[PDB]
Amino acid sequence: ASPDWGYDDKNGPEQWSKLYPIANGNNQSPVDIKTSETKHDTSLKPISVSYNPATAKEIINVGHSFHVNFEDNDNRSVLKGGPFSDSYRLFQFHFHWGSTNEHGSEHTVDGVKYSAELHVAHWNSAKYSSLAEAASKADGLAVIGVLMKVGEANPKLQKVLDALQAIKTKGKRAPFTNFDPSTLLPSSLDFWTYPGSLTHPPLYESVTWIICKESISVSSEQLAQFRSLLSNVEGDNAVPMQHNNRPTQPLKGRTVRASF
Ligand SMILES: CC(=O)/N=c1\sc(S(N)(=O)=O)nn1C
Ligand SMILES: [Zn+2]
Repeated sequence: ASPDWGYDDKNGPEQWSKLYPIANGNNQSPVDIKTSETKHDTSLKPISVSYNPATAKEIINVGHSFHVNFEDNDNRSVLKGGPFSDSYRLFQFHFHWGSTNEHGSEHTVDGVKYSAELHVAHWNSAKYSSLAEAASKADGLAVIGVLMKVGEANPKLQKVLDALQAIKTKGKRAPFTNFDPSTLLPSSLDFWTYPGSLTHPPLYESVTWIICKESISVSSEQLAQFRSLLSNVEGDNAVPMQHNNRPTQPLKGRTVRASF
């Protein structure tokens, strides 16, 4: 239980349950969003993101992916509105991609898989005292997912792509400062929401998902750069981060609410 899970045949998503029984839970993520079955909730408020760029701290290779971490000792960068009554503190953003540029997202819409997906995660600092605590509670986290569709290159990604040079292998880290992740969100913030979980181990069912209706672009060459990062530690044989997406999971009676 100290660790070893992956995205390969051997320790991949279809095997995770032998180690983490919650993989077969009732609130697993991601899911397929059937637009004809969502329900308009008039109580939903517009989402309000207020991030401080000086809160950007570092970028690190974690082997299965890379994370962009933020200082979360204060409420300098918060997520408000939507379905929530309390403020959520920003802590990180990361991406998910596939082995092909066409299909790599986690969530799907009407049975359609996007190229990639951006996740902006927050934790309930109004209720818990640390991310470690919140991480396992039902109302513990809030993640904004933004679907990515291959086409024209997205210049808003450049600073992230540039930083990838310094964290080529697992365990490498570098300072990553003065950046506001809201610059990556689509122009409209109409969304879908549903209760779910972390999409990789530990798979806790502690996330309130916010999926933006509108997608963002990325070219195939930008994606190729994600796919060029290595999962091995410095000095060993090269093993590229080919994919890190989980298949969609049974909805099991949950409701996907729409803000429109
Ligand atoms: C604590 C935490 O943020 N964990 C993560 S965030 C995450 S995700 N992909 O955003 O659902 N998956 N996991 C394992
Ligand atoms: Zn994620």
